[PDB]
Amino acid sequence: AAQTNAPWGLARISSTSPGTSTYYYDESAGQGSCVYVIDTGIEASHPEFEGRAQMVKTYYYSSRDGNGHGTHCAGTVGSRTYGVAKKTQLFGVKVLDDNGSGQYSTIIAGMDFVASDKNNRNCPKGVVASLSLGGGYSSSVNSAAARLQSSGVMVAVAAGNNNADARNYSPASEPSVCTVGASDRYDRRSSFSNYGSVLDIFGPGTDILSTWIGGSTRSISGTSMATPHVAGLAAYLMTLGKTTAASACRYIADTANKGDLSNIPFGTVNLLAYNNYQA
Ligand SMILES: [Ca+2]
Repeated sequence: AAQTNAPWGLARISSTSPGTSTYYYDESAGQGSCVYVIDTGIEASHPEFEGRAQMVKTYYYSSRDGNGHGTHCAGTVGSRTYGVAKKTQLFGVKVLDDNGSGQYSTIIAGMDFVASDKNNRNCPKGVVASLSLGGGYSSSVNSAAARLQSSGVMVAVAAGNNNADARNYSPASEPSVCTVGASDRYDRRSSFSNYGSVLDIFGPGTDILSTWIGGSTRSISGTSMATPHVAGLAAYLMTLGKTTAASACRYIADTANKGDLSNIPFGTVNLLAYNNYQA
């Protein structure tokens, strides 16, 4: 399948070269997979989700996304226009309040929730969790992310936006999950992206168009935006049978575009997520 005049990041993930504008993907499009977006919520009524999104848990007085961040991330995973995996099922877990903040204890509870809740959902092709959040190092937060991965969920986490080594942030620093840095449309490391040995992969993260609350769209930047590209890619590849939740991060790294990014510090991987789709 071909989607013309796609957002640059979608086009990038299906190309060996920067500077193209068509997204190419197998029409299976993540059907039969599920992606949990653990964030500020999802505006499930947005036309772009087509009835494929639902809120399953909140820790606050409402499950609505009063911020926009979670809706944007969900859109990059699985919206019809802006998403990588256009037929996946999206499940929202609201661990962050409408200011984008949350206690680590609530975030941990939300991860353990997903590890159980997947047993209540029909996801025959596999389960992914996208965590566009983080803070300072916490062994408890890292352990929760490790448990979620161990349970059979592909966990993708943002590296963070401090232009620093991600070893000092959680859950970015957990080795067993897939830690995602950000690039721009010219194949440069995004200026804010964290780096370091714990990064596994880069994805598009500067000036990413996606869904927003109030039935709208907007372009924003962050490792938060790169993460859902990788989560959606994992769902897509799992649907195709090419990998499994346990191995998907490794498979994505193995099949990535190698050596194409600039201003990657010595010792950080130079790997850009790529779907390897040949029309
Ligand atoms: Ca890792």
